[PDB]
Formats: sequence, structure tokens, C-alpha cells
Amino acid sequence: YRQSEATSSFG
Repeated sequence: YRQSEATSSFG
């Protein structure tokens, strides 16, 4: 998990 507001991946 990435702390940054993940983009495209959206988890």
C-alpha cells in the first residue's frame, strides 16, 4: 500500500 493518494491504481 502506498501512503500517497494512489492514482490510476486506486488500490
